[PDB]
Formats: sequence, C-alpha cells, structure tokens
Amino acid sequence: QISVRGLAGVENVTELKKNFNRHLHFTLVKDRNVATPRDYYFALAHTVRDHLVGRWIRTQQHYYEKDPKRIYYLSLEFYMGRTLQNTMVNLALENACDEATYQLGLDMEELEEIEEDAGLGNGGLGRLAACFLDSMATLGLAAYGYGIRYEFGIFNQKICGGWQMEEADDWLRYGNPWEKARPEFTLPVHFYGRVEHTSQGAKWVDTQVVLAMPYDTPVPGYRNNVVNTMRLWSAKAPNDGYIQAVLDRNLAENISRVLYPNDNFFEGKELRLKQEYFVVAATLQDIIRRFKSSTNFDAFPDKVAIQLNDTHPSLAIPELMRVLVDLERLDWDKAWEVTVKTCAYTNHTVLPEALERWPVHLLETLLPRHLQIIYEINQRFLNRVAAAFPGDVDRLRRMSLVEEGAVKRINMAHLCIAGSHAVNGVARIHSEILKKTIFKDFYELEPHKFQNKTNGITPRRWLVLCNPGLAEIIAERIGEEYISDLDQLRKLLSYVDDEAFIRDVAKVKQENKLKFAAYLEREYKVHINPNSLFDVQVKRIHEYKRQLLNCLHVITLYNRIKKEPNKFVVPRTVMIGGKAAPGYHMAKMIIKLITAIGDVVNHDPVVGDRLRVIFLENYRVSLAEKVIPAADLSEQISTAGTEASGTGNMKFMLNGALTIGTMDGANVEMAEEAGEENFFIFGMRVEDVDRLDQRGYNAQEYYDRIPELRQIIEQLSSGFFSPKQPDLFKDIVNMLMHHDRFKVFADYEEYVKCQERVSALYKNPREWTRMVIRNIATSGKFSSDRTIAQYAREIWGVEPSRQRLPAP
Amino acid sequence: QISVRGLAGVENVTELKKNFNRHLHFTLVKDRNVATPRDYYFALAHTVRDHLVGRWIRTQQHYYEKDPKRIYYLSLEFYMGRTLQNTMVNLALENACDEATYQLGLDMEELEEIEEDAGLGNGGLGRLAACFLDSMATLGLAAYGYGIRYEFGIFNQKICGGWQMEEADDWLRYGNPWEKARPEFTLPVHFYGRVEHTSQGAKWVDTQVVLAMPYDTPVPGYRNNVVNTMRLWSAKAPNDGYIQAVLDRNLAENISRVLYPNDNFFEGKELRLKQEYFVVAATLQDIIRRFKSSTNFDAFPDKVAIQLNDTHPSLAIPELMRVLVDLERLDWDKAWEVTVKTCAYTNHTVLPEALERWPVHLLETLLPRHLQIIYEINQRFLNRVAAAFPGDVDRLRRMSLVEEGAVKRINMAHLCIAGSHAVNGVARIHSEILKKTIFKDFYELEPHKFQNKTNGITPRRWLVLCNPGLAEIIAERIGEEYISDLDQLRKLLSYVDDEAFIRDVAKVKQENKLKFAAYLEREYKVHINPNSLFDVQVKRIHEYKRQLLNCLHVITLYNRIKKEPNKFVVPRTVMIGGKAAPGYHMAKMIIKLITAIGDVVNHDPVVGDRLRVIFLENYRVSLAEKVIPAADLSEQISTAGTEASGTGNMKFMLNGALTIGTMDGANVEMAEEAGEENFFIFGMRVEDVDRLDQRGYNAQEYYDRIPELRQIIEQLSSGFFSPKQPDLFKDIVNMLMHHDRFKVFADYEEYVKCQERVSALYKNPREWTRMVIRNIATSGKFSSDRTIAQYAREIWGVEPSRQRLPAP
Ligand SMILES: O=C(NC(=O)c1ccccn1)N[C@@H]1O[C@H](CO)[C@@H](O)[C@H](O)[C@H]1O
Ligand SMILES: O=C(NC(=O)c1ccccn1)N[C@@H]1O[C@H](CO)[C@@H](O)[C@H](O)[C@H]1O
Ligand SMILES: *Cc1c(COP(=O)(O)O)cnc(C)c1O
Ligand SMILES: *Cc1c(COP(=O)(O)O)cnc(C)c1O
Repeated sequence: QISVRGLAGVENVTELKKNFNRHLHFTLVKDRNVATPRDYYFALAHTVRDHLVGRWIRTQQHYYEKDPKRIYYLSLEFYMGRTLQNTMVNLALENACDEATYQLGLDMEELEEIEEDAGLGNGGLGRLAACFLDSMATLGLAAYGYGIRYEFGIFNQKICGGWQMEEADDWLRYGNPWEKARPEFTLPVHFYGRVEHTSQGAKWVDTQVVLAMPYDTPVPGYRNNVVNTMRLWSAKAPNDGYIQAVLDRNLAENISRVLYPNDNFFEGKELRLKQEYFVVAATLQDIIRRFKSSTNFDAFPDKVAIQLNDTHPSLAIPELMRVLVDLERLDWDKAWEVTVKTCAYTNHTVLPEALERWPVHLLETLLPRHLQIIYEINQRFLNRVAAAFPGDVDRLRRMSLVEEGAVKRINMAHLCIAGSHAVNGVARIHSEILKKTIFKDFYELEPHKFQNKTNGITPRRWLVLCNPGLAEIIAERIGEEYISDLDQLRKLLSYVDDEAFIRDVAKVKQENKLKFAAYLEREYKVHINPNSLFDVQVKRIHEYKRQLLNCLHVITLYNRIKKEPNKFVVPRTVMIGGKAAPGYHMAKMIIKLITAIGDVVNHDPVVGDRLRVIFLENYRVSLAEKVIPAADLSEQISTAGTEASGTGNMKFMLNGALTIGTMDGANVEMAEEAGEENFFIFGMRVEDVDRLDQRGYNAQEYYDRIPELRQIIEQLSSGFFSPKQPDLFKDIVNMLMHHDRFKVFADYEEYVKCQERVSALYKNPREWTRMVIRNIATSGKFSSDRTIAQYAREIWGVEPSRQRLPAP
Repeated sequence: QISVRGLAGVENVTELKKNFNRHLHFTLVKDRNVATPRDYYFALAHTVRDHLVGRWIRTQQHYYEKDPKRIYYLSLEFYMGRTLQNTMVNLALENACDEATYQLGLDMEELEEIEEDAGLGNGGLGRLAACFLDSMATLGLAAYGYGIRYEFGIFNQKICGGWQMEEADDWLRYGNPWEKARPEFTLPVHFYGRVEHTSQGAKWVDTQVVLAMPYDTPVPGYRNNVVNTMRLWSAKAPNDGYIQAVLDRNLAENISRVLYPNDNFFEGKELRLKQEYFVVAATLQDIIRRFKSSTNFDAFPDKVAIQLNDTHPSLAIPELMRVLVDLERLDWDKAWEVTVKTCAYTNHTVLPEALERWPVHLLETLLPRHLQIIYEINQRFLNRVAAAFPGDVDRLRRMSLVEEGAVKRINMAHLCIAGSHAVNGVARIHSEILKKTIFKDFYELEPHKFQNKTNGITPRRWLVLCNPGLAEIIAERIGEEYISDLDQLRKLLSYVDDEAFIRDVAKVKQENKLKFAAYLEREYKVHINPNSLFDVQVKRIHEYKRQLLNCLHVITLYNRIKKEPNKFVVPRTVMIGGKAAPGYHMAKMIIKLITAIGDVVNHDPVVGDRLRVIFLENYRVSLAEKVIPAADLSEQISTAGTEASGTGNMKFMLNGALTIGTMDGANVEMAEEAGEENFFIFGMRVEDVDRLDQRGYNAQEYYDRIPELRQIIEQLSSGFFSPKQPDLFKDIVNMLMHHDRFKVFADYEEYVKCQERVSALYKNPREWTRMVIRNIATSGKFSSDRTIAQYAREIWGVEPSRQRLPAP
C-alpha cells in the first residue's frame, strides 16, 4: 500500500501464506474451522519469527569469528511493548505480510492488537533501554541486553469510581513466541552464607543457591540483517514434610516473579535487593565465560564494556571484584583497574528519595562478602580524597560510600562513581546539575569521569511503526534514508512554505485524530470532538511532573467559560494518562481529581463540546503508539531542574505536536534545536527556583494575589468537584498551600498566559502547521542512533557501522 | 533392521531428515556446530510429533461428525513414561527414523535416553490408566483421559548410605514437546464459600475461584490412524501490599504442583482434597459443554460414560448432581437416574488404611454444597436399605456413607457404589473378595452392580517397544497380527518342541541380560555375572508385597553357602527395586535392609559370583522397560488376598520370565492360563490365611520350629548386617516377631522349598526355555485390549473397532 512498508513481491507473499498455514496446522494444531483471531496472530508471529532465525544465528557466529569488543547493557527494566510490527518494519516485511494476510481473508492490524505488551518496565528508564537495544542493533554493535524475565510486568490499571485499581499483568498466559528458553545455559547464584578467611584469601561458604535460567529474545537491526540478543534471567530452585519441601521451591522462584512498580520512592525491600544481585551475578558469570571462550584479564576492558542503567545493577562493581580477587586470584589493585575501565554508570534523577541507599544490616545478611569488598573500596577511595584535599574532614563524610545515622546505609550512587570510568547524565542541563550539586565533590576529584549523553528515541518504533502516514509524506519528498539517519529531516525546512506539504502534514494529523477518536468510542465508549485541539499529558503520575498544574489550567478554562458562556473559545480535548505507583497516596489522589474534574466538565450542558477532560486508562507503550501521533499539544511541565531528560517530549516532537513546557531536561535542547520562537516556553528557570528556595516558597502569596487561583482552591475545598464527599481533596489543597516541593502556584500565571498563546496560534491552521514542520524538521538530534553513537565513541571505545551483514 | 519396526522407504527417510534439520534450525535455533544430544532429541521429537497432528485433528473431527458415545476416564494418576518410541511404534516410523538419524550420524537409542519420564503416577493404578489409554485408541473408542498436569511427578529416588533420599522430579525443566497448552479453554473452579437457599433452590456463593487450564497430549492408536486426547488440568490464579498479592498467587497454583506419593496410607490432607475436586469440577464442565455442542439430559447417559479410577475422583458423583440440580434445574430423582447410569467405579485395594474417608469438617469448609448433597444421597440410599432389610439396624450403620466416631467421616467407596451403575474389581479373586467381605452388604442389595474386569498391559509398550528381539522371533513364525490380537500367541504352543525356536527364545533372553548387565556397569558402576539366574522383584515397597520374605530367602542362600562353601549352587543375581512412600518408616527400613544385605553378600570372597544382591535405584517406567526383558524369575509373593491384581506380573510373563508366586490377584488367572505345572506356586491360599487369623497368628511358633529361620533373626538382632549400629534393624525384627499383619514367617518354608525347585529347573536350559514358551504362548488374556473390550461391552455400552481411519 505505502512505500516505506517495503515490497510485496509475488514469491514472498506466496511463501508467507504457506508458512502461515503450516504454523496454523503443525504449530498451533488448529484448522480454519476452529481457529480464533488469537490463533491467527500466533501463526503470523511464528511465520515472522522464522525470518529472524537465520540472521540471528549468523550474527552471533559473526561476533564469534570477528571477536569485537562486546557491549553489555545491564538494566532491571526493558519496556519493550509489542514485537510483531517492529520485527516486520526492521525486516522490510510489513507490506508482504499485509498482502499475505489480506489474501487469507484477515486484517493484519486486527491481529496486531492481540499481542500483549512486554511491559517489563515502569516508564522512561525502561523504555530508554528498549530504544537503545534497537539503535545498537541498527548501528551494528556487538551488544547484549541483560535483565530479568518477570512473569508479571507493570500492573494493568483499571479505573473504578475514579480510582486506580491494580491488576496483575499476566503477559505470559498465552505464551511468548519471541523468546527461546536456554535451560542448558543455567547458572548458579549464591545468597546468604558467611565469609571464611584461609591462608589463601577469603571464601564465601554455606550459601543458598538459586538457579538463573536464561531466555533469549532477538533484537533486529533496521534492514542491516543484524540480530542481537536480549537475555533475561528466570529464577529456578535447585532439585535437592516432602510435600512442603516441594511447595517451598516457590520462595526461590519469587525472585523473578514481579516488577517493582515504585518509581518514586526507594523502599529498601529484601526481595528487590535479591533481584538486583540475581541479575548481576548471573550476567557477570555469562560475560566472563564468553570472554574466556575467545586467562589474562589485562585485555578484559578491551573486550568488555558494562553499562549500568542507574544504580540498580551497581552490585556489578563489587561482584566483578569478588570474582577477580576471590576466584581468579588477581591482586586487589589490578582487579580494581580492570573493574573501573570496564564499568560506566548512567544517572536518571536528582531527587533524593529515589536514590538507592541500602541498609548495611541487609547487605550483611544477604551478601556478606560484598559488604567487606564495599568497605575496602570505601577505605581506599577515601584515602585518595584525603590525599587530594588534606584536612577537609567534611568532604570525607560527604563522599563516603557509607552513610552514618540511626541505620548505616551504603550509597549506591557513590559506589557507582568510584567504580566507573564514566558517569553520565541524560540531558545537558541534568549533567550540569550533577556536576554543580549532588556529585560536586566527585566532579572536583575526578572531572574527567563526568559526561553528558542526551537521551533519544528510536525513529523506527516512534515514527515509521506508529505514524506510517507521516513517514510516507516525508519519504515522498526526501527519500527513505532519514529512518536510519534522522538528521536528514532538516531537509524538510525547505518545504515550510510549500503549500502541498503544509496540506499533507495537516491531513496526516487529522487522519490520526479521527483514528484515535474512533478508538476511544469502540474500546472505551467515550465521545470526543476531533476538530478540537488535542491537549495531551501522558507519563507516570508524579508530583514533580505537575499533572496538578495542568488540572488548575483545565479548571481555569471551565470557570472562564461558565463566567462568559457565549464567548468563543478554541475547543479542547484535554487528555491526561499514566500510572501511579501503588504506594504513592498523593499520585492516587491526583488521578481521582482528574476523573472528578471530568465528571463535572463533561456533563455541563453550557460547556458542550468546547471542553472535554479524559483520563487515559492503562497508559503503556501500545497506547503511546496510538495517542502520540494524534496529539496537537505536548505537555512537558515539570518544575525546572526535576525531569532529568524526558523522552515522551521527543516522541511528540517527532510526530507533529507542538510543545508547551518549562526549561527542564531535554526540553531545553529541543527548544534550542527548533528555535525558541517555535516552542511554547514558560515559567521559572532553574536559577529562579533556586532564588525562590533561598527566599522560602510561600504559596499563600499567590493565593492572595491571583483571584482566579483563589476561586479554584475554594472550589476544591468546598466540595465543588466532590458533592457527596466535601473534604475529599483536603490533602491536595493542604499540600498545595503548605507543603508543595514543586511550586505549582509559582508557575500558574505564566502557564495560563502561555496556554492562551497556544489557543491563538491554533486559530490559524496554516501558521500552526508551519511551526509543526519547523519542529519535525529539527527533531533529528533526538534519535537514539545519535545517543548510542556517542556512548560508543566516548564511553565504550567502539565504532558504529551501518554496513549490512550478508543475507541468508 | 528388523521387520516389526516397519518400512524405511527412500521418500520417508529423505523427508524425515529434512524436517529434522528444519526443526533444529527454526524450532531449536541451533546449528550442527553448537547442538548437543538433547537438541537432537528435541529435533527428532518435534519431527515425530508433526506426523501425529493431521491424524489428531481428523480423529477429533470424525468424533464430531459421527457423534459416538464418549468415554471419560478420570484418574489422579497417568504413569505415561517416555513418549518418543511409543509414538514411532504406533505410527510405524521406528525403522525410518532409525535410518534417517543414522544417515545424519546419530544413534537414535542414545537420543531416546534423553527423554524424561512423564512420571505422573505412583505405580500400578497410574500405569493401568496409561495402558488403558493406549488400548482405547487402538480399539477405536472415542475416549478421553482426564487428570492433573503435576509440575512435579513421582520423586526421583537416590540411595545414600543405603537410605532412600527423595529428589524433586522437575520433568518439565527442558519443556514437553508432546503437550499443547489450550489457554483458550480455561474454566473456573470454585472453593469454600457458603450455601444460600432462595425460593428457587440452593445457591453456592462467596466462593474462591481457581482457574483450570487444559494441556492436551496426543494418544496414538496402534497403526489405525486414531489419535485420542489426554487432557491434563493446570491450576492458575485469576488476575484480580501489591507485591505480596502477586506473590500470593502461588497459593492457588499449588493445587497442580505435586503428585501425592503416599500409596499406602490415606492421610486426609486438604491440598489432596483440593486436587480431587479441581480435576472433577473442570472435567465435568468440559464434558457438559461438549455434550451440549452436539438441553435434554435424558440422553446424557447415552452419550457419556464416566469411569472413576478408584475413589480419588468420587466427587464427580455429587458434582454432577450439583450441576444438574442447582444449575440445570432438574428434579432430584431424574438427576440421580442420569448420574447413576453415567458413572462406574473401579476398586484397586481391600486394605482398610488405603480407603478414602474424608473428615466431615473438611468437606464442610471446602465444599459446603457437596456435603449437603452427600447427606441427601445418604438419606435416600439408607431408606432403600431399610425397605429391603426391615429392622436390620446394624446393616444401616455399616452401609452409611457417613461414618460415626470421634471425627465424622464420609466413606468415599460407599458413595461410589451408591452413585454408580457398575462396580468392578481388577482380578477374579479380588472381585470375589469384594462381594464376600468389604462390600458384602452392597452386593446383597444390588448384586447386578458388581463385576470383574481382570487387568491387562499393552503389548505395544510391554513387548514390541521394550523387547524388539522377542517380538521379531515371534513375528517370524506367526506374523504381526498378534500385536493387536494377543490371543494369537497361543499359536506358539506348536513350537514348544521346535529346536530352532527354543534356541531363539534363549538367545533373545541372553542378549537382553548382557544388554542390562552392561547398562548396570555404564550408569551405576556395578558388576554382575550374566550367566546367573536373574531373580527380580520390582514394585513399590510395601509390607504386603513382602520384599522381606525375599530378603529372608537371600540370607538363607548366603548362610547355606557359608555352611557348605564347596558345594555347587545355581548362581543368582537377586535384584530388588522400588520406591517407598516418604512417610512409610517400615518401607524405608526395608530398603536399608536390602542394601545392608548386599554390603555383606557382595563382598564375601567365599561367595564369589555365585550370589549378588543389588538394589535397583529409581525404579520407574523407563527402568521397567529395561529390566523386565532381562529377567528369568519374576517374584510375585504378596500375602494371599492383598494384591488386588498386580500388572508387573503380566509384564514378566509376556517377556519370558517364569513366575514364583502366591495364589493372589492375577497370579491365579496367570497360572490357570499357563497351567499350574508351568508356574512356581507356593504358600497359603486365601482360605489358609483366614484359618490362621481365626486361630491367631503366632510368629514365635515358626521361629521355634525352623532352625534356619532362627539363625536369620539372630543375625538381624545381633548386628551381623550392621556392625557399627547393632540394633539398626530392631524395628524389623519386632514387627516380624510380634506385629506382622502379612504372615512372612508362615510362608517361609514353602517359599524356600519352591525356590529350590526353581534352581533345579534352571540347571536344565532346554526345559526351562520350554516352560518359558508355554508362559509366553498363554499370556494373551492379559492384554489391555481384552480388558478394555470388556469395559466397553459390559460397562460403557460401546463396541470396539479395529478399522482404521483414512490417512492424511
Ligand atoms: O523512569 C525513570 N525511573 C524509573 O522508572 C525508576 C524505577 C525504579 C526506581 C527509580 N526509578 N527515570 C526516567 O528515566 C528517563 C530515561 O533517562 C528520563 O528521561 C526521565 O527524566 C527519568 O525520570
Ligand atoms: O497402585 C495402586 N494404588 C496407588 O498407587 C494408590 C495411590 C494413591 C492412593 C492409594 N493408592 N494400586 C494398584 O492398582 C493396580 C491396578 O489395578 C493393581 O494391579 C494393584 O494390585 C494395586 O495395588
Ligand atoms: C516514552 C514513555 C514514557 C516516558 O515519558 P516521560 O514523559 O519522558 O516521562 C513513559 N511510559 C511510556 C509507555 C512511554 O512510552
Ligand atoms: C507395572 C509397573 C508397576 C506395577 O507393578 P506391580 O508389581 O503390579 O505392583 C509399578 N511401577 C512401574 C514403573 C510399573 O511399570
């Protein structure tokens, strides 16, 4: 049908049809009389999977022969979403499969909807890992993603009476056609026990053993015949009254049972610590085994790079030391040199409550040898600090890996910096903040360690897959090369005054909005006006992300309409979605508030279809692929200095939405690339927040001086949005008035004014679209291909390649 | 190579090779450079499985079109063993696959050894179900086996210091290529809750829900293109702080976790009750659904037969009543008529400690509606007893389904008889004992209900598969038709004086013994003399099976040798094997005794290779297939009246061993078929046991009057067989002397004398072999094809058919 989806050749279509029928018969054990749509999905998935296999085997064989430096990306989260369409895109099979299925009397799009999301992540950090795997394969790097195969991913969110309910995400129920179990490569992981000191070094004995069984998933590069591996570990009990002993095997296997959904607040739970060590110990054994199958660990850093996705796999540092010292019998200093040159650490937040600080007593019981190694690392590190800054006793306590207090804790971030040759933030402003504030002491000691690597997204999933209409109109003008070289989008600037292109851009957006408007009715029974401005804020629910500020604007628009009903206003559909961490009370209250506002606004006859407020249920990767292409306005309104980067922001920019946002995280670089004239920038900068903190933030001041703000708080307090429970939102009002860490009121005025300017531009479709073109055209920097090339050259010491491997 | 293994045609071999290579590549994601023997096994298994699929789909389609009466075999145990070779045999693919694998440079026999046993049973009852499935498919019956997919089957037995250790049987670790998960046919099962009475009947409310997910395994008939289904249910939690709720799903899923290994003593554990209801509730829903997919339940018994394998699925009776009365709204009397005509019950023991008597309080909590239904069944049943035997108040209490006492219990056997149109024992003597003793009252009320169905074994697994050498020499003389018509073996009587055949029979036995002798060295590092008489007792360890009597004979032979060292004795290898239930202390002591005897006997230089005592570790179906063809003497020495049938006895008879045995279970009919002159029959008959019980059994009498017996007990007591722990076997001596329910001493003299007669015949190879031929030739009655044809005609009301379905 469309050019970017590849050729539908006579031989390929015929071959796909017959392999489809073979799988339906032999693999699923069905015939056309009993087969359900789910059966058809699986037959197609198996058919597409077959095309990966040859390439997968020869890619790994190629790495064995060429022996390049291997990249190991360690993460507790891989937020993969669906695999079928992505695989078709990367193999150039989409049109052929669409044709083959059409001839069998099936709709491929309908079959795609059957696939479960692989929801093995919370949000941005997990999705970054997924985009990174795609880019590493596309750039021909010998890269492996290592994590945990959770049998339950991020919970499915149900909204019941306006409240979030959590439901188990049983994503493996019907099977996963993409993974291959590798029980033959099972490895032991040790827990508890105690340390003995012999004449020949320390020995970790009397341990409990849990088995780590790998499952391999193929990661295809974009049309280069490269297929890399994501290896996820599953926990298994070893085989050695009777009934209870068998039933107690569950305790060992609980390690890989469920993803921790708490992305706001560090909890210090033993099971989470077990998960972190489990992935680290199994992965490092696998790495060392592969390295030996090429005795001298001097070349270890020449052949291995380990990237730590936040501090979650930070135990890699003392585990590598443990193996090198205790098992390989290397001396401390040489083992340390190897460890530092091998490891690199990526930080994803500056918020102190999110930072991992493990109680010493927990590490003492679970990982006694690792604690001893951490103490030794700390002693030697502090000796270096003391020699560099003699007499600076406070610096010593500030930089210690061991934090003092009621409970002694290990600061995992300090451990990561000490044991890594590179530390990076995820956007320029974030990386600067690391050097100036939370890691200032470390920067002063080792300035060379600190880098920036601004985040990106893959344009395969986030343009070609989810927005084929836009990908096509772009390809018509500038060809197809931009898909793996997104900087080529700049060529679109010479079309900003092209009347045909302006019309095509706006048409693609309109089609996307109608498509999503119909999706909302068919699956959720909600009616929206597709002519309205689609105002979208989708991301996890956090106080810092300021969904509450959005809520205040919504109520402001409603109150203005009620005050002057017969005045024209630009119609809006305000959509907010995202999950709240199960333990986060305030975030759960925020969801309730959103739905409560919707209940009043959506049923006011005076409002009509001029304003609609919808809470987008169960926001996840598959939903993002639908809503983002449909959006007109992207809300990126975190308090300056709090969102390390954001990546949702980049997805919207690539897909033809304009951005209203603060100068926070990657928003700064986005505005810089597009030009500030082409962004809706408002609010305090980082410096303004700092000034207000020195003064002391007093919310009462804003309440007293802004009558429109006062009215909203009075409505919240009095029970306007909750007639049956008048004090329902007292916690929210209290926080806003007395305990607001994120200064919602301080940005309110400028936010509302800026929103008026958005409405003004939307009244002029031609000038709106021209600004959109200026955004899409400058979004190239935010490809994860760029990000990964920077990691490769500046951290891992490897060269990317767009050259294809020979096709089987 | 050999005729009975089928044709190895040029096209079939070429096709098998290419499909093997396809699976290795696409299914296993391997190439010849990395592939292990396990990979090769799986590639072959998938290749063979492909040949089943077409036949499986068209068999089920055939049943849909023809709508025959369906047979549902309900069992908590299916002891299947390995599937690969059995499938090749039944599809006539063995030679073709042997050739195909040979040309790929692989040994098929070596690959067969990689397959895990499906050990979903304890012993005879579980293996009977497996043989029955094979025969039902071979006889063209529309039959379904229903059970539980345990993730852990019968434990693997390790012997450590002479003691049994239990190891979890993780049979699914590497995957099961034979099963097909059917998550789309998942059904809810209810537990706990309470009963409400509305105007319109009873309602079971506030229940806990566990999901039942089916897994289907193909059951191929012997060369008739019939492929039936074994459906096994797996427990799943429904999808609806947070972390713990997810982890607690294990509690629901524990239902299908592990097979109860206690085959000696009923325990009354809640988890076992849950397992029993789980299989019953899911199965009955499936049956009713299939019946409706053909409103009037009058025809239900015309289209459905449910066979209860012991009382384990007895809840089928009140569950069917529950569904018909509470859900379908049929009146009680009509529902009862349908239930009785649908259900039939098979009893497998007379030992009172094995009989299921569930505490009322357990049923009250777990299954409150079922208890109410059971009480109502009981009331109406006792009203019939009272009308038939007026004034007989003791009969009323004896026949009650409710047993009185400290704890009230439900007698599940009484429930089964009341609710079934047919009750059968498993051998003629057993069925008679049921009518005369434990179910005498029920027989007097309803004589027409009581039947015999003598057990059998499948000659596919138990001759063709495990003893191809013997199957071939038989086929040379009488053709191949006997394999599905075992009565044809009688034709072999005209070869009893044939010198060529005598030589061939003895040669096949010698080859089997050398094969097994080498197996013992290669896998267990034990040396045996292949010229010795192979004296074998393999079966679960129970007091009633009298492994202890065998032990006494062994010690007698040892003591006789030590007394007269330079006298000639027929050399013997005495092999004993079998598992003890984990809680059965005496059975565990018996295993220790056997190994302890071996430790003394096997290392006595004066004995040499004239006597060897070996404990066969981890006895299971795959081991049975090896040892039985190698045996010369089969030990079937249970106290008369205690072994309901036995089936191991039949396996040995078919494979060319002579039998030393009591007149118990099926031994009686075996001797009858072969002639008593051709069996080594000894010991008390049932009547003799009864006479001794009236007198009172005094073991001291035997100890006082038999000097050889006295010496053995003195050796046991003094610590002759346990020098370091002199009183190790005091429990055994105490039981034998004071508390022996099974009268070991009473059969000792005749046993030893009879064993002398065995040794005498073994000295004359020609006459030994001629007696063997007389046994093999008359073993036809003991085919499960005969057994199943009798069930079909006399209980289920269906006609068997040897006619083949058209090949795809
Ligand atoms: O998503 C997360 N963390 C978590 O999900 C998380 C999970 C467990 C504990 C702490 N945390 N972090 C996000 O990472 C993205 C990628 O760099 C950035 O764009 C976002 O600015 C950042 O908030
Ligand atoms: O094997 C068993 N029971 C068990 O395994 C068992 C399991 C649980 C509870 C009670 N029991 N029973 C056996 O059944 C065979 C088939 O009819 C007969 O040949 C044997 O004589 C009989 O002992
Ligand atoms: C991109 C993405 C995120 C990250 O969004 P931010 O706005 O950067 O927090 C979270 N969840 C999903 C499903 C995503 O796709
Ligand atoms: C046949 C068989 C049995 C039954 O043997 P009996 O001697 O009849 O108790 C038990 N276990 C296995 C593995 C069998 O094959």
